[PDB]
Amino acid sequence: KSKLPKPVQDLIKMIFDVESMKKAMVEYEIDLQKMPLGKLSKRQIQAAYSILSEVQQAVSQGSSDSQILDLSNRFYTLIPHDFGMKKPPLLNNADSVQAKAEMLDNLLDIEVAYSLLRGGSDDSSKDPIDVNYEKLKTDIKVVDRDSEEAEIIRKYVKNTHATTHNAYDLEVIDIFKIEREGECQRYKPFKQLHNRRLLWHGSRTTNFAGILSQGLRIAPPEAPVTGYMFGKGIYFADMVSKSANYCHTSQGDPIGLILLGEVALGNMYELKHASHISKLPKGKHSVKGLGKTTPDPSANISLDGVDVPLGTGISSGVNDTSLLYNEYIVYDIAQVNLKYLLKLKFNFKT
Ligand SMILES: Nc1ncnc2c1ncn2[C@@H]1O[C@H](C(=O)N2CCN(CC(=O)Nc3cccc4c3CNC4=O)CC2)[C@@H](O)[C@H]1O
Repeated sequence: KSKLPKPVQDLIKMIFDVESMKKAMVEYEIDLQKMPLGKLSKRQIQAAYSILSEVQQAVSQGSSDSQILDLSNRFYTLIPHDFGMKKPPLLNNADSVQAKAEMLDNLLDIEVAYSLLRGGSDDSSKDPIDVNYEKLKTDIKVVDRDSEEAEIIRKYVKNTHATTHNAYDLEVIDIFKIEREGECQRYKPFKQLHNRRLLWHGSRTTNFAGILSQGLRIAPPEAPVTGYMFGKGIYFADMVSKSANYCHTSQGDPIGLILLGEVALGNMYELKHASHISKLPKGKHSVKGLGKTTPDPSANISLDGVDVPLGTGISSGVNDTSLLYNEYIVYDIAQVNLKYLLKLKFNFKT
């Protein structure tokens, strides 16, 4: 029987929950009778993505109604959808392409999770949970509840939970010290480069199988740039509440997963308003979206030479900005080193 601790075993159960993969698809209005979990492949999802780029150029080239109608059919043939009595929305507007590209992004993540869970060498001797743990190529360890690094993490959660995000209440169940294979050796050329910060990253439970097995990825240059507030890069926050909104949780499923990563920011490009470009000026290594509220810099500590902005939310003094809270963006995967993984309970205030 399994040699992993119960929180780690329950974590594997979350990451590889077939019902949560199915639940996510039904939300995206995919017909499960026509498109089951087993029948979806990376070949057809990547083929549906190529059709979206054909839709993109058709709009730009002002193609006929027939060309637009063909592509909509081509797409809905590869990715069947259940709208019931409702007519399928035509792929013509830039927001339609944006919506379907965001759906295909999350659906490719579900495929990677299912391909891993089903695939691999079938051995009688080893435990299923122990085999699935191996597939992630990540070292997962339970952080002691009354340790100093646990208290730093709990203070970071308590202090950086904003007042505007008064919809829920965050509670830490377990803290996991994660170590992705080769991520450290890859991070090494940035490992001493100034302004390294411990930042938050919230995502859907379904994405976590791919995040641990591949690491936070930068969007394909094929995808539309419109949806990216600060271009195609890896986004983070210094406020837990901002990142926790990306966990995609409800009263039904109040358990979510969030990350803490060592982000080598370097010389940041401070921006007040959105720029969909992913190209930085000379000497700039990251982007700092200036928010109206920042954690008190006087309370900034240094856990293992990395800045932990665990201060209470105070006014930044930034005049005329679109952002309420700061967001940090890196345009190189090698600038990230995932250090922790948190299991949070959202206590939805009603
Ligand atoms: N290797 C990977 N396998 C599976 N999913 C992966 C992955 N790398 C990233 N993802 C996940 O895909 C998604 C993604 O890239 N996206 C969608 C979101 N979009 C904007 C964005 O990052 N916004 C944004 C802004 C501020 C904070 C935070 C976020 C997201 N999380 C936060 O804490 C950027 C492109 C995202 O939800 C991420 O968690």
